[PDB]
Amino acid sequence: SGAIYVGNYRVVNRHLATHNDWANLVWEDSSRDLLVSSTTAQGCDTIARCDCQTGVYYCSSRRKHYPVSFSKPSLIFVEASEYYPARYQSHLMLAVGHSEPGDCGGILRCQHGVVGIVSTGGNGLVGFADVRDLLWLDE
Ligand SMILES: NC(=O)[C@H]1CCCN(C(=O)Nc2ccccc2F)C1
Ligand SMILES: [Zn+2]
Repeated sequence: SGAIYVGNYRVVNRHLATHNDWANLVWEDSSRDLLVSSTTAQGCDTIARCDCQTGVYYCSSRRKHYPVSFSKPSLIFVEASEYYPARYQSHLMLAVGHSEPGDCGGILRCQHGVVGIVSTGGNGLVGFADVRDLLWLDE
């Protein structure tokens, strides 16, 4: 679990979104595993606007933050789950690191702010849904 709170927006993994998220829906994209909902309270997270490929992510299954080198956002095949059939997920970045399903939602941050959130993993890899191209999150 985990979310990004920026301005009047809440960013979560689409496969983990609540009834409240869907009733206050702003935008959702199955191919990216992202959903953004509106909030009443104001968010203070800073979204990074950069091409960084190094950062730090939070891994809930280990109660630790890990430094990672990650790939540029791209289409990556993702195995079928209870939430999606097998498909290409777009805007995904991989890194070598520990992840378990419950780790989705953990933030990845670089020096410039929030990069994205854990969305996939397994086999010693961790995949992150990029949020840096979503320029409208800021205003
Ligand atoms: N974005 C997706 O399609 C994910 C939906 C939930 C399930 N997905 C997934 O990768 N599970 C998983 C398994 C082992 C280690 C880490 C993991 F995140 C895929
Ligand atoms: Zn950066």
